[PDB]
Amino acid sequence: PLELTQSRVQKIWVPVDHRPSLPRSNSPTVIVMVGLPARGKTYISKKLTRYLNWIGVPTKVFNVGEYRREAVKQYSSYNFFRPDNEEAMKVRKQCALAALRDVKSYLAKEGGQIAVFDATNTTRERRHMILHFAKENDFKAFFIESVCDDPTVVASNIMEVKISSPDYKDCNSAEAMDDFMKRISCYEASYQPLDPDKCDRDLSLIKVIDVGRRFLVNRVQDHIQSRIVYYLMNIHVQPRTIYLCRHGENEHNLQGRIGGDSGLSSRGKKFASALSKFVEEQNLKDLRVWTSQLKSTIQTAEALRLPYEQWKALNEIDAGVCEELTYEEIRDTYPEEYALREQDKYYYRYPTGESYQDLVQRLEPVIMELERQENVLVICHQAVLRCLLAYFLDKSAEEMPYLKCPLHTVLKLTPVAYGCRVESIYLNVESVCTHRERS
Amino acid sequence: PLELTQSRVQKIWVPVDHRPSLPRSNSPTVIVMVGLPARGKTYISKKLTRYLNWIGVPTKVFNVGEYRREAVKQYSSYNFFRPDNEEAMKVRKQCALAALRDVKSYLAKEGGQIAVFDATNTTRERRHMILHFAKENDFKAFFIESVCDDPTVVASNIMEVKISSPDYKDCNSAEAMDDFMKRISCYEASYQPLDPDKCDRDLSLIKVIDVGRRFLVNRVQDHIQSRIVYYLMNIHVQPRTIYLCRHGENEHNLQGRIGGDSGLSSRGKKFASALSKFVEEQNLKDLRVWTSQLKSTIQTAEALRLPYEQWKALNEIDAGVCEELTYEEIRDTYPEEYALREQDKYYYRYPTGESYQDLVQRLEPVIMELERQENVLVICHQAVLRCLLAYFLDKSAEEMPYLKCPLHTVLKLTPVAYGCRVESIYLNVESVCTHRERS
Ligand SMILES: COc1ccc(-n2cc(-c3ccccc3)c3c(=O)[nH]cnc32)cc1
Ligand SMILES: COc1ccc(-n2cc(-c3ccccc3)c3c(=O)[nH]cnc32)cc1
Ligand SMILES: O=P(O)(O)OC[C@H]1O[C@](O)(CO)[C@@H](O)[C@@H]1O
Ligand SMILES: O=P(O)(O)OC[C@H]1O[C@](O)(CO)[C@@H](O)[C@@H]1O
Repeated sequence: PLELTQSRVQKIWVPVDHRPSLPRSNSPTVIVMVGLPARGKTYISKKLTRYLNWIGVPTKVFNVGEYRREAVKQYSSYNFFRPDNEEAMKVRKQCALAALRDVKSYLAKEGGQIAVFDATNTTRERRHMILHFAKENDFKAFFIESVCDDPTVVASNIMEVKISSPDYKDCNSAEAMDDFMKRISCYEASYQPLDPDKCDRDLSLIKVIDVGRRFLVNRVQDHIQSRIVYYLMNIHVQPRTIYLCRHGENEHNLQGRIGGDSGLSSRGKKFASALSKFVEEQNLKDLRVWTSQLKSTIQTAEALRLPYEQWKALNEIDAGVCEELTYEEIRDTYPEEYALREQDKYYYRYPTGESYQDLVQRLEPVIMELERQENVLVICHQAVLRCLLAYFLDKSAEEMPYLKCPLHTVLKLTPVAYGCRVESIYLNVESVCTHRERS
Repeated sequence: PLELTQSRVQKIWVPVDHRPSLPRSNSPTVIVMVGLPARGKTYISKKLTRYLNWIGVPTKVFNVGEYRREAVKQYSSYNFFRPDNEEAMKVRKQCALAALRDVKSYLAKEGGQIAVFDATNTTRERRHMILHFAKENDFKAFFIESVCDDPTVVASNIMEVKISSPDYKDCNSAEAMDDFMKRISCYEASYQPLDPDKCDRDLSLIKVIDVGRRFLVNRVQDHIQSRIVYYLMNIHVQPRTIYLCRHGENEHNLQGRIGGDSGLSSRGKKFASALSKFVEEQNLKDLRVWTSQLKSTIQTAEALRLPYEQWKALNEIDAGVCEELTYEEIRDTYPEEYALREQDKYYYRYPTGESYQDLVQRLEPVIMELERQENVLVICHQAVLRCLLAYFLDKSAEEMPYLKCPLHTVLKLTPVAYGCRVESIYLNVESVCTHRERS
């Protein structure tokens, strides 16, 4: 016995399945957002979902407000949110129940692992109902409460993403701000914060206090909750810029060879000088510079005359047996391998090498550190850059291997609202094109 | 410009240092343990130090009680700890100040990065003094308080590691327990828990409540504090067993070839059957089985008839250009490389390959998951096993590449007191010997 076969795309050893003539073919989690409006619940929901999906955990946000915008006509005022508004209170409950119905369908019938229930969930009654829903559907419940009553932070959220909401199209900036403040007040009487000391002692929760200055963590049940908690503790909303680029053109680039540890070409050295001038012109307070352990990124960083840190995790995707070969030589020596990759570029593993899937797992610590840091310049490689960019730009596993990241071009990332503003800066130095479109 | 050279041992690209005829040649942290006696402060101190050293952060514990045992004669009773004991109170303060003096010498003059100050530090006055010491020496201060008043947990700590203390050699189990309870009571009046709400609002701290059921986290300043917090949140004291072994003997083992993805030899298949019988005889509640993505570990797990999980992080050390070669062929084709490895086995990086140092970084997520889990069987490879074992057995980077991990032998790890009890179980199946002693 013990007969195994290696799967063609992913290169995984599986038992040879000599299936007879008639062949036969862990618990999901509901993340409950808790808190008054303008407490960054949607910011947390979106960011956490972006991270979880990128690491390979299927996650989806269910925002009760969007179910409400669908059911109700155009928004008039805070009067809709009044506790004495009998009709709207019924509508709002129906919307929450409709979102939960879609949560059940996502987790039990669509292969989803995490459902982020993005609502106020400010009352114990609403949360008791969510817990009942979770228990009878065999879903785990994990609560994330954001507590911040700083008026500057509240006003900043209203100004950055609330006033621009479809609800406030007919309102001006000042009356949307005034309406939203009244809207928050509608929730303040009934608001029962999480109490892990007495009432919510058995609940799995995190209390994010004053934009992540302090945390109350109670009863973390599993791996995924522990990961979420770690992530929430590393992220921040301080202003910053992320610059991402590849090493300057190398000798392998000129020969159309993949992988290797070749040095900068004459043009690559020219880009490196151009990059130093660019960096200088950005006039950044304290820039952290990260490179791979491969020569071409280190030579590029050397031109900056700035301290830099080499990460083995930033090294280009390992092509295994195909290292230092041209794509023509890959097609002619390994035709089966070439066609398999073309068909499934994300999951395809090179023989004795890696997949984009392996890269994501390697780059997880890079992402966690990028979150912690304020200004960073990452000098890396084509496949590495695509992964990092897919995380920041919320791109799927399927689109990730095809993202355009040309040589001698800086990608300037500015975190704004619920994403990244991406600015491209070509440093006017010629190079070959290493981008290959799908077939 | 941009001229680099690759360092012989570690394979790091560095600027060619054309040093002239006259060549010229981040803040440490004091971790402050806080809490009454028998609160697992020494358990936390030792475990955290073991983890931090293993990941490459030089860490040392400074236990004030050991400075006291050195200054004072043999221990008589709790009377030494009385608040009205003027003389012993002076001695105890002197001991704390002597430990801090050694903290300063470790962090500022010995290249240490983290000093774990293991004492009660129960008063605000003592903590104010530690903060003053940290501020004037330019050290960061991070507080770890353990709060647990459960009498079962307190009694268990006294029974497991207190009664066996050199202090209680002349006392019997019952009178050591009675003396220790009186000793704790000496500290209870003056005890001022950390107050991150009002008084300790500006301090960087973690409050570990009821053996890690709940956590209060305030003002995490840097990377290392964030890592510590994550680690404390993943560890537990629930009873469990860790079984570690290599895959059954493979075809490359028979040929004396390194690396590769060869399958089990006839003896390797025999071990796999023997392992299944062994596993069955252990009568474990719920065993998690982990393998690498290499065929030989998967074939071994296949014999168990148990579900298993494949980790790419458990794949054997990458030998780069030396993969699938015998050691004789390495010495004859790459003599410089062979001698360099022999001289510096931990830091040595194989060309286009890895070092034991790279393995530790890869295995960090494995260690974190091993901590979270209760019963686990890890079927892996020689170098991978040495790293994991060095973490559990608190072995240095220098000794790690030489740890004996023979084939067809299970290493049964039982966490007891402040370490691991290691039991070896040879499953009576012959194999070749792949262990190579130093030169
Ligand atoms: C761009 O629009 C934003 C709107 C809101 C936020 N935000 C993010 C947090 C926040 C919460 C926990 C961790 C990190 C940030 C937060 C808050 O605690 N209170 C109000 N607002 C908040 C950020 C951008
Ligand atoms: C083997 O001797 C031990 C002595 C003490 C412990 N211990 C560990 C913790 C503990 C604390 C935080 C996280 C994990 C464990 C703890 C405690 O909160 N209160 C009393 N004791 C304790 C374990 C073994
Ligand atoms: O992105 P692709 O086409 O999958 O391949 C990535 C390749 O691109 C390069 O960065 C250069 O073309 C190589 O280092 C790497 O092998
Ligand atoms: O432990 P060493 O002697 O440094 O080398 C590790 C080698 O041992 C093996 O496990 C077998 O000898 C190989 O897979 C690996 O290359």
